[PDB]
Amino acid sequence: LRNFCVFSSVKPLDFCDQYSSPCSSDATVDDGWFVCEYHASRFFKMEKLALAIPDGTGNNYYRTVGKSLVDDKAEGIERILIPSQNNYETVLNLSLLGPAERLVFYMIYDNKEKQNEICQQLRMYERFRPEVVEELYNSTLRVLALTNPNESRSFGLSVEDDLAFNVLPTFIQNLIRKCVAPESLTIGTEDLQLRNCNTCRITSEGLLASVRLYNSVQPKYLYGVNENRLQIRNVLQFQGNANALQQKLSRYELYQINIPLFLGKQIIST
Amino acid sequence: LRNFCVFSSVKPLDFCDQYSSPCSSDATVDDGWFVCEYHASRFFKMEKLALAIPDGTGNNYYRTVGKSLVDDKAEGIERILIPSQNNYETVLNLSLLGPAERLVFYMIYDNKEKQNEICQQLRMYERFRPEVVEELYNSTLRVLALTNPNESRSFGLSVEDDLAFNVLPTFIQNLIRKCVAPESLTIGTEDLQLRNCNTCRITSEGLLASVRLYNSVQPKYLYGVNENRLQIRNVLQFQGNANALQQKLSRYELYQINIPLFLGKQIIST
Amino acid sequence: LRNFCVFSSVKPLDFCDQYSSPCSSDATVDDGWFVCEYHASRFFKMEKLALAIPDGTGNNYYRTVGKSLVDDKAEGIERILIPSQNNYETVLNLSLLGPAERLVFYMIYDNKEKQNEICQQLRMYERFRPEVVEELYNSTLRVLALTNPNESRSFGLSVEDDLAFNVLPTFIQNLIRKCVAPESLTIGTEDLQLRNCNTCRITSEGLLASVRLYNSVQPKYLYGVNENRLQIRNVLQFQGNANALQQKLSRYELYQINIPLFLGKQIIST
Repeated sequence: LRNFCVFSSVKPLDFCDQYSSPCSSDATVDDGWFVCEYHASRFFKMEKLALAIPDGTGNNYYRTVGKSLVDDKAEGIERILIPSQNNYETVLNLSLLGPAERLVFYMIYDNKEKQNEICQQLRMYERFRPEVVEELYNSTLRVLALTNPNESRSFGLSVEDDLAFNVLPTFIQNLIRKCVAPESLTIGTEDLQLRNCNTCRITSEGLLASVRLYNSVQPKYLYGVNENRLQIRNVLQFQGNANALQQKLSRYELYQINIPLFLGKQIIST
Repeated sequence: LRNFCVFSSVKPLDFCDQYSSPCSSDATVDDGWFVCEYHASRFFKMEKLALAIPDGTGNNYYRTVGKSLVDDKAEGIERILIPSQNNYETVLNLSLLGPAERLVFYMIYDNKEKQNEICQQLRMYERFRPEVVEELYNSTLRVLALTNPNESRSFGLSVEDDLAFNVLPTFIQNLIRKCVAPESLTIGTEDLQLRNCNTCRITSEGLLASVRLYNSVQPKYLYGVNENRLQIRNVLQFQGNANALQQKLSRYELYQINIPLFLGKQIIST
Repeated sequence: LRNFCVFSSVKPLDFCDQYSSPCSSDATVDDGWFVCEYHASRFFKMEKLALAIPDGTGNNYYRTVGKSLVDDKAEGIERILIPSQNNYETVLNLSLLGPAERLVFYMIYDNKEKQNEICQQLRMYERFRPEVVEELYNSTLRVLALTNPNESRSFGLSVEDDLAFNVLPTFIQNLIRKCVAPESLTIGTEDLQLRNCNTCRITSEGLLASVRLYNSVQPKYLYGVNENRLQIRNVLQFQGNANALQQKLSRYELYQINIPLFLGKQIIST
C-alpha cells in the first residue's frame, strides 16, 4: 500500500480526469494510524508527534502520540477529539459531507444498514465510471483489514473507562491506542513515568480533551481564514518595548506549550 | 556411500522434483559419526573437532571430539547433549518433527513397535511415489548396519556410568564413543593426560554437559534470529576505550574458550 | 496472489535452498476454491469440473463442481469428502502430518489454542531461517481473508442439514459452496433441473459421499503404487474376444461414469 490513509480512496465520483488526493506527505508511511496528518487534523483535530524511549546502549524505541489542536476556550462537542459511534454523525457532520466520505465514515464505524443504503443509492453514478463504489469499497475494506487483531494497555483506573473503550469500533480502538500515549510505561523491568497527570479522557462519547490546558499550537493544515470579511472582537495586547516584554529571553530554548495526549498505562512484553 | 549422514535419506514424501538435503559438506567423509555436522548441531547440540596425537617420527593419529554448544545458562533438559531411550522423545520433540525424521529416530533408538506403526501409517503416501518408505527404510538400515560391532574405553570410575552406557542403543553408543574424547589416553606404552578434568557426564538420561563451563562459541549452523521481533532483556556492557578494554592484547594468539567433551580413559592396542 | 492454494505456503522449515511446491497448474487461477486440484485430491478426495449454463444468445456462465474420488467399496470415514471440525483431526491424520501442514489445518478450522501452541513450539526453528512461522502465518491469514463474506443456497429440505452447514468454519463453508453444485438452479426467471437426485450429503461430520454410486474415475494425482510388493486378492475378469466384449461399441461416444457432487438448490439474483 503506497497510501495508508483510509480517506485517500475518496475521489470525485462524477469526473476524475486529473485529481490529486489532499493527503499529506506522511500518508505513505505505515505508522499504524492509517489516517494521514491532514485528515487527522481535519476530522479528529489532532497532529502526530514522535516519542523516543532510550535503552542505555544507544538505541531508541519510537512511538506515536497525538497532539491536541483543541483550544482551552472550546466547549462541549468542540472538545471531542475522536467521536464514538453514539454521536459520530453529529460531531463529524456527516449530512454535510460528500457521499464517498460519508460511506467511508459509515464503514469505519460499522453501520451495515447505512453502508448498504449508501451503496444502493450510489449505483446511479456507475453511468459515469464503472468503479464509483467498487474500488472505493475494496480500498476501504483492505485498509480496515489491517486494523483487525504480553503487551497490555489500560486507559484509566475506573471500570467505566474500560467499558467506554471496548464498545468502540476496531478502527477507532486502533486509532485511540496509537494516538494516546501512556502516563506510565512499564518497559522490560522498569517503569518510566512519562507524565504524572493526564490530558485526555475516554467516555461514552469517545476520546475528549477533558483538561482545559492552554494550547499555543499553530495548525499547519487549518490556518486558512477569509481576510475579506470584517471581524470585530475584543482581545488583549501587551504595551511595552523589548525591556518590558523581555524579548531578550527569547534567545533561550523555548518550551513548547502544547497538549500531547497522555492517559493510562502500557506494558511492553520482552 | 556418498553421504554417511543417517538423516540424509529424509526427503519430502509428498513431492520431490528438486530437493537438496540440508547436510553440510562434512557428510561425505566417513569419520565414524554417521551424522553430519549440521544435523549433529541441530539435534545433539555439538560440533566436530579434530585431535592430533604425535608419535615422535612425524606422523599424527587423528581423532574426533565433540564440541559442546550448550551455554552455562542452560538448565535441565537444555543441558542434555545426547538423550537416552528413556527421554529421547521428549528431548528431541518427536511429535513436532515430520514422519520421516520421526521414523529415523525410532529406528535409531530401536523402537520396533513405533517403527511398525509409522510404517503402516505411512503407506497412504505410496500413492504419490512408490518409494516413500522402502528407500528410506533401506538407507537407514544400511547406515545403522555399519555401526554394529585390545582397545578399551571406560567412561568413569563408577559402576553406574558403565550401566548407563551399556543400556544405550548401538548407534547412540557409537556416537558417544566417537564424540567423547578420553581424559587420559594410554597409547602404546605411554599415558597422555589430555585433560585432568571432565566436561561431560553419562547418566540414565544420556550424555549431558554436566559441568557449567563458560561457552563463547558461535554456532555456524544455528545463528538465525528474527530481527523483526523486539527483544527486551538486560545485559552487561563495558565502558572504556581501547586502553580500558586492552584491545591491543588482541594482537596475541587467542585462547579459545570452548567446551570439548572429555570423559573416561582409552586404551589403544598395538 | 500468483498462487491461491492455501497449502502453497507450506515449505520445509529446516532448509529451503531449492524447493518447489507440489501445487498443480490450476493453483494460479482464482476459481474460488483456494485449494489446488492436487491438494484437494490429496486431502478432500475430489477433483474439479466445469459446468456451463447457456443463456440463449451464445454466452456461457461457468461454475465449479466437485468430482468425487470415493469408490463404492469405501466404508465409514473413507467416504468422508470434507471433514468437519468435530472429526477433522482423525480423518486428516494431523498427528502424522508435518508441523506446517498441521498449523495450516488448525488455522483453517479456527482452533486458536492449537494455533498458539504450534506457533510457540515452532519458535526453535527460527534459528535456521527467521521466517519459519511469520511468512507462513501471514500467507495463510491473507488466503483465509479472501474467504470472509439476492443469491441463495440451500443444502437440503431438512433443518438438520442447515444446522450442519452453518456450524462449519468459513473456509470449509466456502469450499463446500464452491465444490457442491445444486440439483436445481433457479437462474433469472427459470429453473434448470441439473439433476433430480443427489450424490452427496452434509451431516454433523461434514460433507460425505453418502450415495454408494459406482465410480470408474482414474485419479491423475493419486495413481502411485508400489510394484515391488506382491498383492494377492481375488478380482473378476471377462472371457471372450471383441465379439463377446462388444469392443466395436467403443467407437461411440463414451458416457463417463463419475460422481459429481449435487445437492440442494441455488438462486442466482439478476
